[PDB]
Amino acid sequence: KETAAAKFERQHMDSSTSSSNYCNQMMKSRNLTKDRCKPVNTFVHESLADVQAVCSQKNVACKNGQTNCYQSYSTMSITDCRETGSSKYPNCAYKTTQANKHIIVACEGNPYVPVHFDASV
Repeated sequence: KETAAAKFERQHMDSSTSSSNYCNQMMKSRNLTKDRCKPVNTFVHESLADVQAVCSQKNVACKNGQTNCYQSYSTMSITDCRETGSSKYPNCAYKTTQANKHIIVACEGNPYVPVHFDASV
């Protein structure tokens, strides 16, 4: 039934790609529209190793006040998925926006790996 690290990979990792229909396909294929249309989500187009490496990079405060968040030293290729107004469950519609920004992830466990995508700056 998935571990926290595995869930992060399913919800936020897409190393395969470096379209306008991307989010519609991805949000559905990654099961992010089963219980409802997940409002917003971010996919990272970098290797798993490079993202896991962020856990040893810049320590920053998490949006929730916890101290286990880390910001990438280099910018990363990411895709932001935001639900449109016309989007009505179960036909979830999203706007695909590409960008190159630094990512902030929360890390936990042994091995210390990403378990939550906190923000992109």
